[PDB]
Amino acid sequence: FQSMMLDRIRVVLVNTSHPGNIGGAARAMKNMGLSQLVLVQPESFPHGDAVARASGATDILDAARVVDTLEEALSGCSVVLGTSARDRRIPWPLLDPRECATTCLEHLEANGEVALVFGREYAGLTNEELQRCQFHVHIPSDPEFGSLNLAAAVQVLTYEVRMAWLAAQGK
Amino acid sequence: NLYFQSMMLDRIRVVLVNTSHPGNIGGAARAMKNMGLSQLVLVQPESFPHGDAVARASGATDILDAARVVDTLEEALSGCSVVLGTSARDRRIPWPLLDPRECATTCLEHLEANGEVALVFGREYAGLTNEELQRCQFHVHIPSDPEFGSLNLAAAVQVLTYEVRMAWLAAQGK
Repeated sequence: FQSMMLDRIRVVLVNTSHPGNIGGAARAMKNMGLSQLVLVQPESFPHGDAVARASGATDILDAARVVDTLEEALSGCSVVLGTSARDRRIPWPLLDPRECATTCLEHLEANGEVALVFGREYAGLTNEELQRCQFHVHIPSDPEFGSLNLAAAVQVLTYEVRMAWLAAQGK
Repeated sequence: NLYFQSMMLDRIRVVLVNTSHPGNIGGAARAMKNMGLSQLVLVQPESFPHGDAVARASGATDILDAARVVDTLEEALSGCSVVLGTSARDRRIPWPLLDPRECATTCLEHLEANGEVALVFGREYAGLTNEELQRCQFHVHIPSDPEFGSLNLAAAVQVLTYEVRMAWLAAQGK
């Protein structure tokens, strides 16, 4: 039942450009106990580079749901949290990954379904896409430098989820 | 002081031991750069320099250009005051086994003491040898699913460097 809670976190990758990042995201999810991958218009999928980077997490790629729109990806979700490479200081406040993990686990209560949405490598999420997320998540990084790699960003968020999930069990 | 605090991350050395995939070296460089680190050391990398490393090091090729390549872990650790190495879920008594959050706390205690920190990462699946692990004062384990517990090397560097940045930000009240 504790492990099954993590099955209800849907990782949504929006219009991923590099197939290697899809595999890297699948590996990061598998390493943390997550399994539900959804791809919105992936540029190149399936692809040998996604299999290669998955390094054993090919099961996640095999069960991945490929959809045309973010709206279809989010169907049935209780709450949606998004992370994008483009996030200007206008509309909403940003959660850090630790607070994102807390939000995720509380929303998994009572059979809740949580979506963790990741934007395109450079282009992030569009304004329309961002409006579909009730929470916006930002990984604190050096503001002088570049965005985190997509698979690295999935690893950070999922790692925080696991840490919070382990702490609740006294583990 | 404020000057001191702002420059602390230059005193963390990221040591990659015997990396097989050059792409992981570039991915590690990128992960370090986004977290404010800069000092990369490679112990017997299989293929370096290499185009695949450059390809993955977006916005971080300067880290690859300045990387120090050495024949042994002993040479990579020269001048360090503390060494923390990644390890599996089972503690090697009496070496302490820290999670990444405790690793970051230990790093910041040593950086505030004007120490030099090494974060050591093993091979893609073999990890570090018993001899390499004995050169660390601390072992670090990223809690992962025990049925699929080996992270991608660059992903592991990202997790540890992310925790170091969080602790470094907290220390400054930001």
